[PDB]
Amino acid sequence: STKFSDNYDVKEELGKGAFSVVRRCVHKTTGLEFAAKIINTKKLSARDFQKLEREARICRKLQHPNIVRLHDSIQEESFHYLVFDLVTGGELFEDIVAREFYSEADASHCIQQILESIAYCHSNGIVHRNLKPENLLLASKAKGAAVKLADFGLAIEVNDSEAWHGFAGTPGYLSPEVLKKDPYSKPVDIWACGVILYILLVGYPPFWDEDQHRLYAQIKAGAYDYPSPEWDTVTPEAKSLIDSMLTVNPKKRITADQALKVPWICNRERVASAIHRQDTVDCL
Amino acid sequence: STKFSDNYDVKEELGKGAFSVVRRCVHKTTGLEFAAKIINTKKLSARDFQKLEREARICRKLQHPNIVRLHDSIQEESFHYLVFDLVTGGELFEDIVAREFYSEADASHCIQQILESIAYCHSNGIVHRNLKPENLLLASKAKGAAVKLADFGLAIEVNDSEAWHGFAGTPGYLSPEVLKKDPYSKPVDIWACGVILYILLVGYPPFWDEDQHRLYAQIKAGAYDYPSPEWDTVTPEAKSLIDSMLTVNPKKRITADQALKVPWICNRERVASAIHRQDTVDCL
Ligand SMILES: [Mg+2]
Ligand SMILES: [Mg+2]
Repeated sequence: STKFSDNYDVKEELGKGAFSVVRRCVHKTTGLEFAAKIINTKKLSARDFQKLEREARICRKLQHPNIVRLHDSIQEESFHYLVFDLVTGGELFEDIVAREFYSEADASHCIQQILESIAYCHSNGIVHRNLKPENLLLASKAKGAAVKLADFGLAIEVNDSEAWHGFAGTPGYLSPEVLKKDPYSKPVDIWACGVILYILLVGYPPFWDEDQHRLYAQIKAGAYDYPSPEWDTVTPEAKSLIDSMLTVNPKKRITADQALKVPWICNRERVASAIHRQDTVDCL
Repeated sequence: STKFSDNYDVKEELGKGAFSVVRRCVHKTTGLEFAAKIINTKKLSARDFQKLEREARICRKLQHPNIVRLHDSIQEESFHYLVFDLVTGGELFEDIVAREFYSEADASHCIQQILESIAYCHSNGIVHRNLKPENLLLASKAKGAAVKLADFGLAIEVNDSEAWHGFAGTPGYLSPEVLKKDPYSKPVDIWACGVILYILLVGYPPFWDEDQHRLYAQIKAGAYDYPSPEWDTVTPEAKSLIDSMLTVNPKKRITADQALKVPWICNRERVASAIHRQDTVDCL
């Protein structure tokens, strides 16, 4: 109602879009920090509003450390306030660009988190449909910070069967079944995970062509390779996992639950994560 | 029947030949654009008609982004209408002339597409027999536009063996086996690909003589070289690939499938094709 200005202190602007700005805020009585997406609702089109309602509704259900969580959704006179987790680490996209590419150890940890977020969504009947590095946010700048899934604006709710949910997504990450206009479901997100994993390891995507007819033909055929020298020193296990995700027939494609059990993901190299002294916590 | 004028709006003339004109057209109910080759069929000779039937039949089977595709073939009273992909980028011939020659990076991308079109034809039992820059069309003027194979007027359907299919093709691109009048097959097109690749890199052909007896002797012997200074700075990999294609014995000549796996073709220099932000598509 006026439940936002009464309850939160607004701080500095974090970002802006069409019809909205995101500002950091602090809840007054508890001191917890959040990011408030502040939307001018009198200037939203009927479709824009439909998309906001769907995204808030889907987002409110999803509570996992690797999802940017929605904590409150508040309608004031002319503005709507969506109070999300605060993330300060920037997009995974920007981090890949800055680092050029990830070691196998880092890529494995990164895609593990991405797959855990996707497994959690799928177990709750949500298919994201637009997974890409721009939609994955690092919780903070500290190494090991959670990678968190964002932007559920294209997400759909699914049951246990495939359906034609429409042509939507981002071209370099689109799955063959969406490009063929076949009914589809959860596996579309695993194909995008495969694209991301390939990008993590070498810093460029498996499917790239300035002619979109060629690009979509290549995706539909599952036509990609592992060029020298950059792939030369990458393990067969990493490539095999990518192949399992970039499997053209979605019925034969690995699921997120299955991928999380693959040795390359869960065979723990633990010299730098052996036992360590830990401080006591005492909140009594 | 009258299925063309009822279904398409004809626009401006794109080109003309003997017995035909090509005009851009727009399909009325979908709005898609095409190039219609409009042929006066009452003025075609029996052989001309045989060639039209063969070319339409072969062309209708071939669906690949790097082939100028035939979408419909419609007989009206006195005119036949072949509704093809619209290409606005002109012949590869004209683009080579305008640019003089291609960088190794550009030549590699260009011949990759040409080889992909040829590999697709060969896998479908079609040998083009007349591959040359005049028969390769750029889909549009934008850089990276698909290079598309055209003019299947001399194409043949082959099984897994060699046969004598006759003496036909274009002199500077003819293979040694056709000039020797040996049985031949798919490899003839790879020899022409080699001629084209040499032309792409330096802007002139490997075999040129105003005396045709000399020209054909030189081709049959595989007699060409890499003159200074223009070849001086071209990599050994580019030359080795050309040598593999310009291999006189067709049984030892590289195939299109094999050439597409050569590092010079698929070792991706990807600084300018690393990850990039991509827009969402939403057609819902
Ligand atoms: Mg985004
Ligand atoms: Mg021609």
